[PDB]
Amino acid sequence: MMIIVGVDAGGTKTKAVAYDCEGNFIGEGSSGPGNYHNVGLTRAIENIKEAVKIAAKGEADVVGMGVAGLDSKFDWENFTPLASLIAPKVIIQHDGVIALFAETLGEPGVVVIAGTGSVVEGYNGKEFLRVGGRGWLLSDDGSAYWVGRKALRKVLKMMDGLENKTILYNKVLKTINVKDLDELVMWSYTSSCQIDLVASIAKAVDEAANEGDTVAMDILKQGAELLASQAVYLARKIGTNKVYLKGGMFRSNIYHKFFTLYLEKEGIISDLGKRSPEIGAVILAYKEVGCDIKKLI
Amino acid sequence: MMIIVGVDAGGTKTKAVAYDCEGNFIGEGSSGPGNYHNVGLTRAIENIKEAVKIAAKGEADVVGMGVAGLDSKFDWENFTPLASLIAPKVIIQHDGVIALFAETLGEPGVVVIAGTGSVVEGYNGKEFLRVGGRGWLLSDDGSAYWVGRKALRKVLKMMDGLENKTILYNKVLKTINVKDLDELVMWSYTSSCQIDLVASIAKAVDEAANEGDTVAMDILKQGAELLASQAVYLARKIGTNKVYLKGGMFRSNIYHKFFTLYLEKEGIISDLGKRSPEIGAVILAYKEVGCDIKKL
Ligand SMILES: Nc1ncnc2c1ncn2[C@@H]1O[C@H](COP(=O)(O)OP(=O)(O)O)[C@@H](O)[C@H]1O
Ligand SMILES: Nc1ncnc2c1ncn2[C@@H]1O[C@H](COP(=O)(O)OP(=O)(O)O)[C@@H](O)[C@H]1O
Ligand SMILES: O[C@@H]1[C@@H](O)[C@H](O)OC[C@H]1O
Ligand SMILES: [Mg+2]
Repeated sequence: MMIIVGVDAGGTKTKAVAYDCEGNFIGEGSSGPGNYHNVGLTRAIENIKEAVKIAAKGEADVVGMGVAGLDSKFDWENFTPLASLIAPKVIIQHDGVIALFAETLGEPGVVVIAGTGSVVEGYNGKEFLRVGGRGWLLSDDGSAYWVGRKALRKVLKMMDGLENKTILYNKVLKTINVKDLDELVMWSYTSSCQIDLVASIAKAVDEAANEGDTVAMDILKQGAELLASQAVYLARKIGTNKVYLKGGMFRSNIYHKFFTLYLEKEGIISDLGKRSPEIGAVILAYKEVGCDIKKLI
Repeated sequence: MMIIVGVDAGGTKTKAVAYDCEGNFIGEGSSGPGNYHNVGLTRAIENIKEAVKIAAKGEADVVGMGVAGLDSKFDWENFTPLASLIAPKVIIQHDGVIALFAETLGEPGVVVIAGTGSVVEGYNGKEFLRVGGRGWLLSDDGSAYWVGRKALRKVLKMMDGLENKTILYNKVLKTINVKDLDELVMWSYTSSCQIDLVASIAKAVDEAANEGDTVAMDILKQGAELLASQAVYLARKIGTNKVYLKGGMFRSNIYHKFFTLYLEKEGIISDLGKRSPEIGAVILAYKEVGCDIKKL
C-alpha cells in the first residue's frame, strides 16, 4: 500500500484529501492559508503539513500540491525546498494548474480562480499561460480580497455621510466586529494586512446583495466583469471557447451570474466543473507514482 | 509678555515657531516626526518638546499643536496626557486644523490635503469636520499612494498584454528599479504593506502624464476627481465656495488642473496653501488665549 495526498493550498484555507493508489478515499483534512505571502513561510508550510497529516492520518508517501502564491522564480525557490520535506515524494504546481487539471485531467483548457485572490490560467498542451494572479496589491481583480476592500471603502464613505447607508453597512461591520468609525480606525491599525480577513468580508457583500442591496450587487458586478474580461482574453489567446470557474467567489450566485453573463456575451461557455482542485493535485501525484487515474475518476 | 509656540507634528518631521501675544517673533526649531504611529509615543513627545524647547528656547507659556496620528479616540487618550504637560497651556488639534487655520486665520473654511494620504478638513465656526483621511486601505482617494497603486496595477495589465504599453510602463518600472515581471512581483510582496514606497510611484505617473501619456493623465484625473468631490461635499456643508489645496499631489500641474477643473465646474473656487502649518498653530493658540491674529 501507499498513501497519496492531494493538497490545494490557498489564501484562506488549505484543503487536502488522501487516497490509495487504487482510487480509494482514505481521508480529508483542512488548515489555514498556504499562501506564504499571506501568512509567512513557517505558517504556510505548517498549515500544509497539518492538512496533509490530518487527511492521511499519519505519514503520507506522496503529496501533490497546488499552491497559491507561487508567482515568481523567487517564490518557487523559497517554497519548494521546505515543502519538499513533508513527504518522501512531493510534486508542486501553481494552484491554477491543479484546479484546471482536476477537470481537464491534463488536457488543454482555461480555468478562472476567484478565491482569496484570483487568476486566469490555461494550458496549450505544451505550456502554461496566466494573466493576473500576482498578489492582492498588483492584481486579484474580482477576488474576495478585491471585493472586501471595495466594501470597506464604501462603508467608510457611508460613515462620512458621503453616501446613504445600505444593508451592506451593518453586514460588513458585524463581520469584522466594528460598531463605529472609531473602532474601524483601530481595526485598520491591526487588521489592514490580514489578507484572509479582508477577503472574508466578501461573504458579507454577498449576503447584502441577496437581501436586495444594489450597492453590494454593483461591487460584485464590477469585480466579476473585470476578472471575466481577463478570462475572455486568455480564452481567445489559447483558442478555446470554454472556461472552468473555480473558487469561493463563485459561491455568490450574483457574482456567478454577472460573470457568466459577461462570458456569454463574448461567446464563451462557462462550467463550474465537476471536481475540486485537491482532486487535481491527486491526479498529478498519481501520474508521478504510476497510479491509474481511471480508478480515481 | 507671553511665549506662544505653534507646532506642526507630522509623520515625517516637526516644526515649531514662537511669538509673544503682540505678534512679535521669538524664534523657531525643528525635530523628528511627531506622529507617534511612525516612531512610538515616547519619541514623538520628546521631539515635540525638542522643537518647542528651542523655538522659544526655554519655557513656553502657551503651545498650540497640530498633530498627525490622532485619527481615533484611542490615539487621543494615548497622546494627550503627556502632550498636555509640555506647557502650562496646551491646545491640541489634528495637523489638518492648523493647515486650515494658517490660511483662514481661524475663520470657517475647508482645506484639502493630498500627500501620501489624503483628507478634507473643515471648520464651521463652532466645530471641526472631516471626510476621508482614514488610511491607505480604507481611504485616501486621490493621494500619492492611491495613484501609485493604480499605476502598479495598470503596469501589470500591460505586462500581461491586456492593454498596450505606454510611456507610463517604463517610468514606473524605472522608479521602483524593476525590470522583470519576476522582479515586479517580488517588489510588491516586499513593499506591499508599506505605503511610502507605493506613494513614490505617483511621481512617475506625473512624469508620464507631462510627456503626453493620456493613460497616466487619466489616473491623475480619477484620483483628483474622487477627492475633489469630497471637497465639494464639505464646502457645501460648511457653506463656503472656496477651498485651499495643500500636499505633494498638488505639485503635479496636471493633478492640480483636473482638481481645479472639477471644482470650478461645481461652482467652487480654490487656492493653493500660502502659509505654513506651524503658523496656523500659532493662530490656533492666539484664538484660544485672546491674542490678536492681525498683529500676527
Ligand atoms: N457566498 C459567498 N459569496 C462571496 N464570497 C464568498 C462566499 N463564500 C465564500 N466566499 C469568499 O471566498 C473566499 C474563500 O475562497 P477559497 O476559494 O477557498 O479561497 P482560497 O483558495 O484562497 O483559500 C473567502 O475569502 C470568502 O469571503
Ligand atoms: N509632482 C508630483 N506629482 C505626483 N506626485 C508627487 C509630486 N510631487 C510629490 N508627489 C508625491 O506626493 C508625496 C509627498 O506629499 P507630502 O505633501 O510631502 O506628504 P507627506 O508629508 O505625507 O510626506 C510623495 O508620495 C510623492 O511621490
Ligand atoms: O498565485 C496567485 C496569487 O498570487 C493570488 O493572490 O491568488 C491566486 C493565486 O493563483
Ligand atoms: Mg484556491
